[PDB]
Amino acid sequence: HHHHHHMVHITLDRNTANSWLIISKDRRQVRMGDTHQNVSDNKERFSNYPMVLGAQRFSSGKMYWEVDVTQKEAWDLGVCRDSVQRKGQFSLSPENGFWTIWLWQDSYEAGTSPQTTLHIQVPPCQIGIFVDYEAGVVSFYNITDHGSLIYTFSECVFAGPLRPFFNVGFNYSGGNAAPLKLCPL
Ligand SMILES: CCC(=O)N1CCC[C@@H](NS(C)(=O)=O)C1
Repeated sequence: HHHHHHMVHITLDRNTANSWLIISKDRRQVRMGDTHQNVSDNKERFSNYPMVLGAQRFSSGKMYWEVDVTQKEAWDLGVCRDSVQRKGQFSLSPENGFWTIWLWQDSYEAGTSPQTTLHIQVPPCQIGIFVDYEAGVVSFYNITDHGSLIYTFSECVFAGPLRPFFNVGFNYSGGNAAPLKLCPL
């Protein structure tokens, strides 16, 4: 792909984070803490899952960023509407305002309803995410495998401003403590 020139500098929004997340001082890394991280509750925080949004809102144009997923066993990445549900249980689907992929139990899947199996020969250590607002496209790239395409959502109905979306995943196994990191430009 030749999307790298639409690179945007993403930072995480502490106020949206699940109360167990630890966001680095530079707002570029997030990991799940061992306990509640001593913050007040608010209506923005994801309650049920270890999720957080980027601070940036996109309503036009082309945007690209990269995320490091090294040594994680589970995670979700992509974009979502600014108006997505924060409290209770929900599925990641375009009907609920999410355009995402994930790793779970040694398989990669796109967050369609129902979910779509992905075909990845080289497990990625860094993921590129491209959004074309006007075209209604969200695409995912395998930076470890020379930028190969992972998945394209097309005919997207965003229906609002978009925010970068992250889920560090649970850590019941002891094998998923590693952070998500926003990679430098
Ligand atoms: C997402 C935060 C939360 O509700 N919890 C409670 C359930 C298990 C906890 N910890 S764990 C096993 O290390 O993932 C995290």
